[PDB]
Amino acid sequence: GMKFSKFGQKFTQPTGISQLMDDLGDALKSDQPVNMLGGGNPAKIDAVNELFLETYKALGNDNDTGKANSSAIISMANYSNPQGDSAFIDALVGFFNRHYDWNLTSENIALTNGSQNAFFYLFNLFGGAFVNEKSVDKSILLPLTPEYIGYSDVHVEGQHFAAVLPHIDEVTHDGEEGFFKYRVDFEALENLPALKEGRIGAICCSRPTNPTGNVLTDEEMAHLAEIAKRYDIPLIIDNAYGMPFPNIIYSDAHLNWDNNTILCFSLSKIGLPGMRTGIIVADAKVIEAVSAMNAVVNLAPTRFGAAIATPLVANDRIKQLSDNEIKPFYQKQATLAVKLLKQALGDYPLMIHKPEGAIFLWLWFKDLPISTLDLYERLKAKGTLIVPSEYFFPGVDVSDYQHAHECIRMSIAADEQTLIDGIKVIGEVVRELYDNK
Amino acid sequence: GMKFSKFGQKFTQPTGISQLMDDLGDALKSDQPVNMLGGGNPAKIDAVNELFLETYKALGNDNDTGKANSSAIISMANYSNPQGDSAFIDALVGFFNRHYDWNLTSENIALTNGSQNAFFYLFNLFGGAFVNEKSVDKSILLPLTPEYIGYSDVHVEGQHFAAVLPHIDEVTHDGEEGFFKYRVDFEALENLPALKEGRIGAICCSRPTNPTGNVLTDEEMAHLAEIAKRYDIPLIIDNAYGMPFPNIIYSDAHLNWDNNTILCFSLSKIGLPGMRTGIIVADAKVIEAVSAMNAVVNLAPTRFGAAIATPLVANDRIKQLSDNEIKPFYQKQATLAVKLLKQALGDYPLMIHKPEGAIFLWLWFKDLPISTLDLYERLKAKGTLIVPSEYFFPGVDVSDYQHAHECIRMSIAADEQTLIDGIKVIGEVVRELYDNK
Ligand SMILES: Cc1ncc(COP(=O)(O)O)c(C=O)c1O
Ligand SMILES: Cc1ncc(COP(=O)(O)O)c(C=O)c1O
Repeated sequence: GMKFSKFGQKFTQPTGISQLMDDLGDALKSDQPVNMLGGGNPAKIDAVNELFLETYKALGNDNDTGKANSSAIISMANYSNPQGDSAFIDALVGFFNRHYDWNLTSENIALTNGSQNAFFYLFNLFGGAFVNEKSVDKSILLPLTPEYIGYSDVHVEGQHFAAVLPHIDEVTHDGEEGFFKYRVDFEALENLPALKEGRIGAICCSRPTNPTGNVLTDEEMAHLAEIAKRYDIPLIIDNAYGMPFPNIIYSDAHLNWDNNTILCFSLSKIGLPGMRTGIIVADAKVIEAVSAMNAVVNLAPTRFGAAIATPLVANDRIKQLSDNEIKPFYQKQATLAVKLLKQALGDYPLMIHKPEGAIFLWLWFKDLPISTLDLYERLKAKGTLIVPSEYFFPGVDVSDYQHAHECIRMSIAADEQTLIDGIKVIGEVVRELYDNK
Repeated sequence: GMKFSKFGQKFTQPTGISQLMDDLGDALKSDQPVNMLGGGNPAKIDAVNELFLETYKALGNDNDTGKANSSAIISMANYSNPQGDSAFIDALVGFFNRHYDWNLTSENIALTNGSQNAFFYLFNLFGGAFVNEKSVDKSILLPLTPEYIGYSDVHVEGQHFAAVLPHIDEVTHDGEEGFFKYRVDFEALENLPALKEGRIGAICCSRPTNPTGNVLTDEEMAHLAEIAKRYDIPLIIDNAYGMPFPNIIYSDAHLNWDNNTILCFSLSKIGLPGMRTGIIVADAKVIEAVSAMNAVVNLAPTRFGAAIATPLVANDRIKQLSDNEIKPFYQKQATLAVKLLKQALGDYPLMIHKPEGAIFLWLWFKDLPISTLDLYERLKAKGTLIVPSEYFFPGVDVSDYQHAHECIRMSIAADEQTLIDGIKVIGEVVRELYDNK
């Protein structure tokens, strides 16, 4: 009746991620109450919203006497340049140069409709079909998996990711056992054939990581920069939950840049996800590409998130908000979740990834009699929503890797009572599964 | 250095449109002042901004006592569904059903990051490579050109437009001659080999049209709807400037819809272009596609435009604003511009397209000794910026198309003094050209 192109058939195709996203969106839009521990929406932090309401009001009250011209109206009533809101870009240049001495200019920053829009651009700019120097497909290299589920399907044709599986070390957290950290396997990575065949167009990772809450160490990051410069490809770093804002990082870490680094940031995780504002810091050549892409796909990127954020970047309040209100909120939430998980399981073979950042806990059930896609169904049936591990391994076949079927992602951004009720159910279901064969 | 994919090379490649867009972006950002008649930004209408400012304040002042839980905060602090802001869609459902009785449900409406985002989806959804019935390219049929410059480059691979040239009839405007109206050449369109052979994926047009100000007639639209139904392809209609908002239409027309129609609206031309809100009314099948694409490309679309517009849709003030303030503002500006053009030229071979809508005047210099691309360069060097006609014929080889080198687009959204100064220079330069061989 209505014929779509090959392009349309790819976005119309059912997938494991597409079915899962339908289920998350169905509960959010439904009457049946649920224990929502499966989304990525930030927490409702009161001190944060009080600052945003003040900034909002101020933008509508700075007009000249008896005249329409408030900042709120100017931002609404006009298209930004395709590269993004000029004032916000200038504010960002000043901010980054004050705090890190990178010597940026406005040519080094672009805005997109959320970081997701930035990955849609960046992964189709450095992956997919390249001219053979007669056509050669190159991949985005994820040096460590599990990694962000949202990367998976952004390519315009086929799928173009290469991943290296991680080394697992059992570690300690707050004086107790039953924790672990994923580490980059440089033996596997440095010897990766795709890299020597010239089939890798970029390296990319999130810091801290969705879904694990893992923070790749400064030594791991410096090593990745060497590999990136060696193979003459950019190192893309997704700071959605990281420095300098919202700075939801609990372990020692430093933010760096050079002309070979592409740094992505967002306003979603400081509490402005409805605004859809991503920020890219890169070499002039990358910013030009993104700006041209915005011109064609979007005309101009959105600017209301840039309007609220601008004065908060100018006076460093965006940093104070992050360090004083956002970071502590999520740490107390993660500590409470760990406490409750250890009360439910703890005698059982549950491992919790060292919570070093972001808004999630990553739970690993060693030798569980069912897969975590199965646990996901059983928990959804009882009103508790979590995300199963098998969709966080883009670029690697996990049908033959059992660790990929033994974990779940749980949001610690949910309110206290949701965490209490959700973890109670997770405990009952899982204990009952371990107690029988 | 940095090496890009083929997809990327399409956006690095300087086209005629990217070089024109750079000159228009440079003129704005420059210290040198200019008579800016080349943009597409809507006018600053005081009555519109007063209503917007009131709405903005109201959304931030409906919090419960001593709390920051206002509508503005809720809208900022949460991702919408990938299909778009639920409340805004429900308001739109009610609104269209009140005014047109199309029996829509929420399944028929999706939101995008401006209508440009809608065209990037729709033209790639129904154009480019299709599975053959080993594969076959299909095009988006533009039943009459000139058409919107922004459609040109949205295809992911190559360019897939089949454009039909117009018939021209001399018409009158306000008791005066020196006007014309483009009309659909149904002989040429209905016999196009691509159409007969099944190589056209959809039909598309703007109503009113950028850059001409032309409104395709009710009879012309009915015919296109039959042709579309016959060939199992949808009719996409861009109402950026049309009914019911901003309703910048000065001639008799009807807004119609059915399941084979894809109606695109926008909040940009009512005065909120900075917010980036596109609206699509279509069959469920098309909306699901858009939703799935938003999920991958954007996570969710922007919502602050939705937040402002929701109450103005609920109480029909969006319609009253359009009819009482926006529509009359532009008619008086177009009238003023025509007056001024007839004082400058008028004795000369200037034809003006009958201004039936949108925010531009389309000027045709019969037998101009230079090309309008050349006129553009001369005016640019004397501080006045307009847009040359050769970029408004997507998919047409304009290298030996006389008519495509004889017109200019002029914005009548500019303030009065810009129109007086600009037209004065346009008059001097053009008269001087006609006066010598
Ligand atoms: C690691 C990570 N990066 C990027 C994003 C996308 O964020 P946005 O497009 O809202 O900026 C998400 C959000 O879920 C995420 O978890
Ligand atoms: C006819 C037409 N359609 C659509 C658009 C795009 O509007 P939006 O701001 O909604 O992306 C424009 C240009 O701004 C236009 O002139």
